[PDB]
Amino acid sequence: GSSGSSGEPAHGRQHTPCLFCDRLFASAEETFSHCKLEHQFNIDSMVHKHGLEFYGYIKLINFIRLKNPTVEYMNSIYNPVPWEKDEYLKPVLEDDLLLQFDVEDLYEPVSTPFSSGPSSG
Ligand SMILES: [Zn+2]
Repeated sequence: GSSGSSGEPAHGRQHTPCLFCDRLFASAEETFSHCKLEHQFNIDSMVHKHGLEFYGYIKLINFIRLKNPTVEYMNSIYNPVPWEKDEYLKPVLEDDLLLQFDVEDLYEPVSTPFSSGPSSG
């Protein structure tokens, strides 16, 4: 047995679990995309749908972490939302990447005339 390699070192890394499942992902983007492929669920749609504000978005995340509902439900929701609680604001998990994700980026100023003219065809 010439080959002799034994090591149990640790590398400081960050990982964020999934909302629906318990899958870890190096970064947030990874998860979101994963859900859009498997759970066929988009997080961006929510922010725009329930106009989740800076804090709102946070509640939406933790909400799934605590409640742990199903995609089907995610689509079938109404006001008051099941995440309209402060308690949710708190990070259900530790060093939650998703929570860090800049939701603002999602907000796009519809000022530029970019392809301005719906139903042009
Ligand atoms: Zn998942």
